[PDB]
Amino acid sequence: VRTIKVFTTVDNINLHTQVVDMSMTYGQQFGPTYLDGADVTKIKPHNSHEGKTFYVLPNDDTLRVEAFEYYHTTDPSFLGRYMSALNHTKKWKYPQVNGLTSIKWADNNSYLATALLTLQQIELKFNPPALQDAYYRARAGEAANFCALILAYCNKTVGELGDVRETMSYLFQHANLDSCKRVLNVVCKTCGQQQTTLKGVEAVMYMGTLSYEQFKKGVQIPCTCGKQATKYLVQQESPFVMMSAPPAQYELKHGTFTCASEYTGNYQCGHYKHITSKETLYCIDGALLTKSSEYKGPITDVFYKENSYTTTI
Ligand SMILES: Cc1ccc(/C=N\O)cc1C(=O)N[C@H](C)c1cccc2ccccc12
Ligand SMILES: [Cl-]
Ligand SMILES: [Cl-]
Ligand SMILES: [Cl-]
Ligand SMILES: [Zn+2]
Ligand SMILES: [Zn+2]
Ligand SMILES: [Zn+2]
Ligand SMILES: [Zn+2]
Repeated sequence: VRTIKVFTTVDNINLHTQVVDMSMTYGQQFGPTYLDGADVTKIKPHNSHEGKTFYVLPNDDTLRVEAFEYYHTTDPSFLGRYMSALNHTKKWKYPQVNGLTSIKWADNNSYLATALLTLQQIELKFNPPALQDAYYRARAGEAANFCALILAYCNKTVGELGDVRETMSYLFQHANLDSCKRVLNVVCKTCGQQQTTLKGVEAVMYMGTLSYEQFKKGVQIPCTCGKQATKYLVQQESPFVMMSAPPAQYELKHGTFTCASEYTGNYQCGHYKHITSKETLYCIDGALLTKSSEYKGPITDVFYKENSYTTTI
């Protein structure tokens, strides 16, 4: 028998000594086995594998519990989807642009670069240790793992056309936004006045307008009575808000927002860029950087800082 030694893991924290037969495939002995993203199930051990760390699909209770504790999912496809993504994201370039980890354009990743840039500018704690650890590494310039995890958590494959607002919504659902509270008042001439409290993701995301100020003053929405009613923001408790609308020409003013998603072209197959408010306006286009004191262009998301807001109405 001819047998190198390896470590198996689901989380790359808890490592298990295995001694593998070199005649038999990884698949025969562990089930689905991966190396640095690369599916090696049907391959047999090369000598240069000695003492390396393979990811395996959980196949005992120990590994299922470890996988849930690390990823916060029992989805048996999760590991394979994560590894398939990582196989690409480890080949992407992550240049520092204006002090932020960006992504050089590849594999339709403009939406992922825009999300990654945004996440470095808002306050968020991820529930899954996998996401938290990778977010810290990405902020320090090593974003491959974080990008692979984002794809796996959003049910996206490399090359798939992604929406930044949907991606942020999925990420927010994996974050601690419990303290986040939104109180709305709705005013109809007929049904009258109704207040509702939103919590978590629904407290920090709105679709319909880019302007936080315009949200505070009120926006026109349909009432169930059939009339148009006024929805306005009573109370906001969150470290940020995300205001989205279908793309449209919008003016961004230095110092009045944190950052924004620019989107150019047709539904689904357009291109995102990222606008950030520093000492002036920076436009991050993957590896490309431009700056200007003023900006007008097609915006679909705007992010703003918050802590505690109460209306004067
Ligand atoms: C880029 C993208 C990827 C996937 C999806 C939805 N399903 O797969 C959608 C978009 C999208 O076009 N989002 C932009 C920001 C968008 C969002 C909302 C309305 C839009 C109307 C016209 C053009 C673009 C519009
Ligand atoms: Cl493990
Ligand atoms: Cl969970
Ligand atoms: Cl979670
Ligand atoms: Zn273990
Ligand atoms: Zn969780
Ligand atoms: Zn690729
Ligand atoms: Zn009504």
